[PDB]
Amino acid sequence: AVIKEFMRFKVHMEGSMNGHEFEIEGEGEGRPYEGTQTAKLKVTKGGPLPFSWDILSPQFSRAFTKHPADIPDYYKQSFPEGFKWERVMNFEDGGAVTVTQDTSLEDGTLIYKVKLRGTNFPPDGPVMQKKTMGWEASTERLYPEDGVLKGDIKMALRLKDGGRYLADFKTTYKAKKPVQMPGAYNVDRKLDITSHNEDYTVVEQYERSEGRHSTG
Repeated sequence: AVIKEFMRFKVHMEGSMNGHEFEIEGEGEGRPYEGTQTAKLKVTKGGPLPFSWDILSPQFSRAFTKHPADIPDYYKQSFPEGFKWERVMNFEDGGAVTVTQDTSLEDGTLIYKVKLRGTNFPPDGPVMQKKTMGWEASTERLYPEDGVLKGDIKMALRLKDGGRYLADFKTTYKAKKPVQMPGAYNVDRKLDITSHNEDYTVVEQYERSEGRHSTG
């Protein structure tokens, strides 16, 4: 009831990558039951970023995933209070990122607060040299544990040279009130940068995601 067929969000991120501090502010919109959303982000401090935007893009919205009727939606049920999440991203070349997020609702608008710390990225690696070209489509394997939902993703960034750059994502999602827990299930997702200015200080992105049962 609280999550309408069309919803907007506002987001603020404070982060650091290999010690370079930055801030991002943005706004987004989408269709939570259709699984689609777009966001427009601006770098407000530390721009232009000396690293790939692709590290940031998965940190900007779990209310917007399409679910079949028989899978309870952990995220939508958590409103109006909302949910938190905490993530580690471990990259194949030793780069590591921790992210924490709070999702709440104010005056009918979703409010996202993100903190990000990335370290140990090789100075000549694809992240610090901006050689990545977006994420491959992915499948997050979600499972319940003790009132929280945990997710694992094998993620891959495309490289400008045609190669790939792999990461493991581990996330815990925590509703702020009791909800009906789903069984373990999968979320298929595609995230794309759809526009940007020359130095990626203004960036638009789009995500489509849909939950489904595992086939085994």
